[PDB]
Amino acid sequence: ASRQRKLEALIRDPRSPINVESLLDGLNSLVLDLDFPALRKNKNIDNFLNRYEKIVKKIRGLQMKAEDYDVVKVIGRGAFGEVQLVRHKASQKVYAMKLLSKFEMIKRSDSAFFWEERDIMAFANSPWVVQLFYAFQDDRYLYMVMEYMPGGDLVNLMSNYDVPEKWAKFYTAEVVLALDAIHSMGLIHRDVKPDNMLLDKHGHLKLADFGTCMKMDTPDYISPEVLKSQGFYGRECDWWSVGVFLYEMLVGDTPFYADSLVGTYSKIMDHKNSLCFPEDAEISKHAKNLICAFLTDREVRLGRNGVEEIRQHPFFKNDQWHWDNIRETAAPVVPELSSDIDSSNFDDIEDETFPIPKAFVGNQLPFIGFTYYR
Amino acid sequence: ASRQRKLEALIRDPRSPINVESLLDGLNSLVLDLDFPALRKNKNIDNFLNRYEKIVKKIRGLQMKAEDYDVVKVIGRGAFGEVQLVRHKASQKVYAMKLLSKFEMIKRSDSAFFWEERDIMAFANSPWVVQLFYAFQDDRYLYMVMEYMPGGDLVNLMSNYDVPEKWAKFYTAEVVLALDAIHSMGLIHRDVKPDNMLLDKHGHLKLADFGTCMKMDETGMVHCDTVGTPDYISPEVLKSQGGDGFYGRECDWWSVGVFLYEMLVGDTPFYADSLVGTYSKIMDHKNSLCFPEDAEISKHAKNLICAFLTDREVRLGRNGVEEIRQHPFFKNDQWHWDNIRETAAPVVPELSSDIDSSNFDDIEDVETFPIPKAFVGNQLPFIGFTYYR
Ligand SMILES: COc1cccc([C@@H](C)NC(=O)[C@H]2CC[C@H](c3ccncc3)CC2)c1
Ligand SMILES: COc1cccc([C@@H](C)NC(=O)[C@H]2CC[C@H](c3ccncc3)CC2)c1
Ligand SMILES: [Cl-]
Repeated sequence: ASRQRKLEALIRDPRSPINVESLLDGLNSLVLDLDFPALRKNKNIDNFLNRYEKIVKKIRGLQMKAEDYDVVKVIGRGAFGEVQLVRHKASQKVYAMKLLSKFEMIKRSDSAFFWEERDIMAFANSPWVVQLFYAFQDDRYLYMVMEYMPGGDLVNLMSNYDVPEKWAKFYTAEVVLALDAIHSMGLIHRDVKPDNMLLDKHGHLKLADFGTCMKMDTPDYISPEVLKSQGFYGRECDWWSVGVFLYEMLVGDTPFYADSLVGTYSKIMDHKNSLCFPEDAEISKHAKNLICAFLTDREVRLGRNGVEEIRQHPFFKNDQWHWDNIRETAAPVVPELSSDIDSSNFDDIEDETFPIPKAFVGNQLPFIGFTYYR
Repeated sequence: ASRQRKLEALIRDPRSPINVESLLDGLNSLVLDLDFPALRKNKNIDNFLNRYEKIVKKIRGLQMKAEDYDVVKVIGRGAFGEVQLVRHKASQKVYAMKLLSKFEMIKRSDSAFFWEERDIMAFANSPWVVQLFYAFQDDRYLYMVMEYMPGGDLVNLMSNYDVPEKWAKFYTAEVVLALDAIHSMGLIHRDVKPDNMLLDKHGHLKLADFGTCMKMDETGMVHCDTVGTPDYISPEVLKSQGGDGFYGRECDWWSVGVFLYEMLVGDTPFYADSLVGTYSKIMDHKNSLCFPEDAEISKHAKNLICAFLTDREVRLGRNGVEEIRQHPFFKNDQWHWDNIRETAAPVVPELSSDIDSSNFDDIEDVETFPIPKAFVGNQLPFIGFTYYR
């Protein structure tokens, strides 16, 4: 009764490794790993599969899958897959779907990063983090269905407008609160850049792409400790990147730009001397102060002693918004969109399986527990 | 919504292969089959086990297990295990626990029979079938916790009393209704005998041991398997196992013929010193069936036995149970067919405690799977066995 009530609660919990969706993943994965003619020479395997042949087919039909979605356009490419703008066929609702190749993750020794990515987007319950509605999988891919962000990213905005300081104040303030939310969850991002800052239908920021997230105990935006470490470091390394972001928005170039990557690496390490505001750049004293406060050695960097000292910096003083209502004021640039599939703010994009194994190799074991239904 | 409601129903259903207990069995079995040092040289396996190390330990603690029961006495022994009279420690309630060796089942190519046995005892919801409260498993055994029949079996009764025909009428009538219940569930028993007929606290029959149960076809027929203990097997069941013969519910009615003969006469109708002698007498039943001249038996009782102990084609119970029920032998002043189990039994057991096993005869180390070199899947056969009432 009491031991049964504890076991039933462990299964009910959406955070649990033994939720109902995880246990089904265990069954599916096992059937996929076992159902090959050479393995069925084992009586244990063949009998097991005969028993679970029909019911696993019936689950595969009932469960969510890629064929439930029409692909409209490819809106991203990454190391292990792509991002598809999709419409779910039944509901007719539009999402951004991220695909991850199982073969490549196993081939390139990188098949754990997606857990924190899934958890952040699923469970943050935060307006600064892209919401995940569904995670599911086939034999070839992991899928992550997310709220579509039709405003596009800060790279797109920056190339389309000269950003005045009133706007930069706003976007930097929204990045500060997004990072504070990530940090509050016990997480360092490690890859803060405009590419990973997206604007919703109302022109307000959310963070996406949590592939480099780690739970706490491109070279333009990397901090000098992260350069010297080559693998310890803390939340302060994200605050470096906000320093670089604000510089990029106001100046229009990266502060440690060079023709080669080695030139950039060498400038970043020499930041005390190489940080230099151009004499033609329209930038205030307070804005130079904040950038300089972020672009220092880790030991004395702004945000080391919490977010509060970032919030009371004079740069962020203004007549338009407060910190506790910023996301409910009018954004600088409302996207003008023609439809629920308008991907005009995203640039156009242009483009092997596991072998049939001789014995059990367990290629699906890494992905057991990935399925999540909101 | 609708596709989600179908998936949620499949999981809710206690009959389903993908109930919550089955899915947990899948996880446990997988961990047990994979957690060996040589297999963890695979990164997929090692990482998987690291992820599920703590939670599987926590499930093993929470789930029902053999250490939740005190073993009081061994009351049975069988091909693949034994029977323990047990007391559950927390509730203090007494059950009969049947164990089944996983090693032996795999070693001796026989690891499917327990499914129908588990299902019959769990789901029959019938006073003629022993109730199963819990099925669980460890790495070595399947366990089946059922209600304890402190009256013991009809072998025990027959050796302790000269059975008069009024008693034989009663026990045979209770067997007829038990078999009719099994047959109504789409099942042939194939091994009906006194050993498998137990008496509850009130001295009334229930069938136990469903290891030779088969599910019938849409034409009421069944495929060959298993036999041992030849005394009660029918001649079609003898002829079939040589070849690939077919047989139906009528083969259980042969066994009731043999039962009633044993109760009234006191010996088996086809007895011999060797098993081959018994087999030869059963096949020659037209000539070998002979009532001894000193046997106290009625004309009606000889009629019923003879009606059962014939060729399948003309055997009683071929055309349903009703013609068995209207046979004059079963006429009496004490019970009707619809209230038999609620009248006073011939022999109510007087028992001195909840652990009194006086109606069960006294009974007096094991080997495990080797540490495998690769994945062999020894636990895959037993996924879905766990049932909590
Ligand atoms: C590691 O293998 C990858 C495969 C594909 C993409 C990516 C990485 C670089 N890309 C991403 O994470 C996108 C995902 C879609 C997000 C989005 C949400 C809502 N609207 C528009 C975009 C924006 C980040 C990595
Ligand atoms: C095939 O591997 C076997 C392993 C152990 C036992 C058996 C066979 C011979 N034995 C059985 O089925 C028993 C089970 C307990 C029942 C019971 C119920 C309630 N009270 C007392 C006993 C009586 C039948 C077979
Ligand atoms: Cl009657």
